[PDB]
Amino acid sequence: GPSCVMDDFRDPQRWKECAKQGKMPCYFDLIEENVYLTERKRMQCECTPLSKDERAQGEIACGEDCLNRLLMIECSSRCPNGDYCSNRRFQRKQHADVEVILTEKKGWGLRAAKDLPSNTFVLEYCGEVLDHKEFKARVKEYARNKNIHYYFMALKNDEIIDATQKGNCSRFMNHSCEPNCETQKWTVNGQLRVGFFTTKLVPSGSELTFDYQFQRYGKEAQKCFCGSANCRGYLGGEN
Ligand SMILES: Cc1ccc(F)c2cc(C(=O)N[C@@H]3CCC[C@H](N4CC[C@H](N(C)S(C)(=O)=O)C4)C3)[nH]c12
Ligand SMILES: C[S@@+](CC[C@H](N)C(=O)[O-])C[C@H]1O[C@@H](n2cnc3c(N)ncnc32)[C@H](O)[C@@H]1O
Ligand SMILES: [Zn+2]
Ligand SMILES: [Zn+2]
Ligand SMILES: [Zn+2]
Repeated sequence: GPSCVMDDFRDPQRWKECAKQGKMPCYFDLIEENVYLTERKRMQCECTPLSKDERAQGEIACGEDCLNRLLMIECSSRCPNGDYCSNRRFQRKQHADVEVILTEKKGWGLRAAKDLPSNTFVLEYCGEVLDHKEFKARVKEYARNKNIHYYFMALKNDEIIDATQKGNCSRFMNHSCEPNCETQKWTVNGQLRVGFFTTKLVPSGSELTFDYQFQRYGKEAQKCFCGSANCRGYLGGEN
């Protein structure tokens, strides 16, 4: 099919022109962090600073043993490893090399541009953060408009991320009943964010997918075309 790279979305003019020719997805507002529709001392880890030779050797500053990494909290600028800290991936946009592609029936999708090792950070899922009332309001709005794609993601109690109008290329990852990625909820400056992380080695060219768990709403449920042997048949939660 037709494909495009993440830089292609930085030009709002070349994009809208590309969209008309079915060589890029529909236009949306690109944002680099969540936008809270309604608005609702710090502790650094105890990792030992890495030596000049240790970093050169290929040692990880704030690796698997980091106090913050083990609670899925990112370190701040005030980390003892400073610049070298590998636990600031959201804040530094340390995203994987991914392309936006057209699938057969699922609309647009994400694929690995290179081989992606297991538990690699893909993309932060950014959008407008809604409460339970605002979310339910917009499902009815989107249903009335007769939208085909829905871009809701559960963040926490009374916080749902909506990437329908505003977000980034994370909003193109499709559901699979047998996924190669998962969601991980991460704390940055006392605030919870959600990103996609590989659960296995994704070969270059392979579509990136996660298991979208979300409580179903309404009578009609979207059919699943993920093509897996164990396909649940529909997107979301049991009922
Ligand atoms: C981020 C992401 C990745 C991959 C995915 F597959 C998804 C899917 C969603 C998503 O937001 N789905 C919506 C959840 C709320 C209920 C929505 N229903 C759809 C039909 C029904 N009617 C219009 S109705 C009222 O006519 O029954 C309402 C579906 N997000 C995804
Ligand atoms: C967050 S959007 C993903 C990007 C979407 N394909 C697009 O073109 O904008 C989720 C929507 O994509 C479609 N979708 C995602 N995964 C799917 C799947 N496994 N089977 C069928 N449709 C899927 C559904 O219409 C769903 O509401
Ligand atoms: Zn640390
Ligand atoms: Zn750190
Ligand atoms: Zn499926």
